[PDB]
Amino acid sequence: NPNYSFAGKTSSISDLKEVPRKNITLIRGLGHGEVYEGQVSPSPLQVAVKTLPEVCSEQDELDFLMEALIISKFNHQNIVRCIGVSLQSLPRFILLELMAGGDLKSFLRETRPRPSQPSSLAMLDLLHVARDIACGCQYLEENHFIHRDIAARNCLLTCPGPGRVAKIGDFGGCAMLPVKWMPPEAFMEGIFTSKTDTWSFGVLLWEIFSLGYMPYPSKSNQEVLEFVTSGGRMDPPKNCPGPVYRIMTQCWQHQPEDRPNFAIILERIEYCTQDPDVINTALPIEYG
Ligand SMILES: COc1cc(Nc2nccc(N3CCC[C@H](C(=O)NCc4ccc(C)cc4)C3)n2)cc(OC)c1OC
Repeated sequence: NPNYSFAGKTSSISDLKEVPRKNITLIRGLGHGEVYEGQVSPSPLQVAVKTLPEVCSEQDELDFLMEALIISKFNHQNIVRCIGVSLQSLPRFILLELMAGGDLKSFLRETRPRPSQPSSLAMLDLLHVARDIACGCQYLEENHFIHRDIAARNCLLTCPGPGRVAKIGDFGGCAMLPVKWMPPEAFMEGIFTSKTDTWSFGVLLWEIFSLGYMPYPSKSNQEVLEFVTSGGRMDPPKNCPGPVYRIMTQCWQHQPEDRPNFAIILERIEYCTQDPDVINTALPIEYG
């Protein structure tokens, strides 16, 4: 039993809300540690169920428990909820707010304006997603928590249709490191502040406004590392309003001190949202 500290409050395995296994029913797979759609029981609660493999390392067990502690203490509308856990039966479960819209990256790619559906997305949809995540990030920042992998793949959506809400819903010899989302100083002193998350948010913004493209498309991890360290920056996504691209380039200031905090990022997203020239910009139609 390790303890976890968040907002000056310490919690352990015993503070987690244990849900009796018999109350939990798995309905279908979602992805993969595998994830299921589930329900907890007239009016059951539908949830997502993250499982721990029964045959796993000791470190796997510890990582799984620590994750549950961390997520359970987050309390914000743009961060996916932990409903409870079921650790006293095998395989062990973590129960999460079901995000029926899936991940943001897949969504953007699938919902690109095409000849089949030319009005599938608008600029305002993108700015609302951007605002939603910025709001989750500001909460993390205010509570002195650094995420380290603010990326489209780690954002989830409440529902596929309109009225969708984006939320931070996943965490991230270094071939696994999210290099394309990391600021120059991450590789230097390896130290993290919330200005790390500011940088990654700029990359997320590029991901959002490019409609789900991989950052630095023709560049590998090491190429990106050297590019970014030498001052290299991405071009604007296709049809990207200038005001939106300026948010990205401010997030990507080499000096962390010169980067905006999330309060400032939100203000600038809001000014963009109020600009008719920005929100009336047509998104590019991908040829289908
Ligand atoms: C529509 O189908 C999907 C639903 C979902 N919905 C969903 N809803 C809740 C959770 C969830 N997953 C899958 C991705 C990872 C996620 C997870 O383990 N989150 C842990 C976590 C980490 C940090 C924070 C702040 C919260 C939760 C669990 N997935 C996701 C999908 O792709 C990943 C889907 O496409 C197959």
